[PDB]
Amino acid sequence: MANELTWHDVLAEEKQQPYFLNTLQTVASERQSGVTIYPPQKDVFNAFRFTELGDVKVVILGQDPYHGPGQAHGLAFSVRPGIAIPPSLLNMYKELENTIPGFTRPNHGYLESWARQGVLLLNTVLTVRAGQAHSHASLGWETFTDKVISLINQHREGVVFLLWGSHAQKKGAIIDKQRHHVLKAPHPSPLSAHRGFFGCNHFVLANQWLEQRGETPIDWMPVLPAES
Repeated sequence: MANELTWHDVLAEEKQQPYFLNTLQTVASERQSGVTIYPPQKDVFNAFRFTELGDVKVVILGQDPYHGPGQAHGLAFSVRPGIAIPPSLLNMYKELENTIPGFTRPNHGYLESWARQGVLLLNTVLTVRAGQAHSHASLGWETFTDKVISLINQHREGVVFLLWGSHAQKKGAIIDKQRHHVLKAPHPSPLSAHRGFFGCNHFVLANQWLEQRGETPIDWMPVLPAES
């Protein structure tokens, strides 16, 4: 709804922060020089565009955004339509198919429908440089995304964070285990996957928790067409 608070009130105070600004003043210079920066600026804050504070239910963190063309668009793991399904996702798709019944691979890495459910797909660092993996880290984003978390953790009760990978598990250390449901597991990545992820069943336990508090469960089957 707007159902409690908006990102702008808990973020009125940060976005006008010295560090955050350099962070964007920086990217500003580069793009200027001619360094293709992904993803486009209009898309930078898309997660926050689609999942208001007061509407978070679940939370999945990503570290660095897709440095490859056509892929990135603001939401973690989410690739645009047409954009070939990145290994990571694939493994999620499967694990999904496997645990949730009836799920059958979407065939589009487009995951907007999830955020429209109240799932925040937050990449810890928000921008990066094409081809240059992890190229925009320590530029301050982590710091923005770090505060962002204490926000939900402190001004929101009973949240679901799914922690995949050690990095992100480093992130939610602050999260109160008592106030917010925190499921952990390896990284959907081809490497991580087999050895913890596959089988984690994070997608279902997630909803068991939401149903529990009487909430609306999540339809992990991403829809694509909306308008046309």
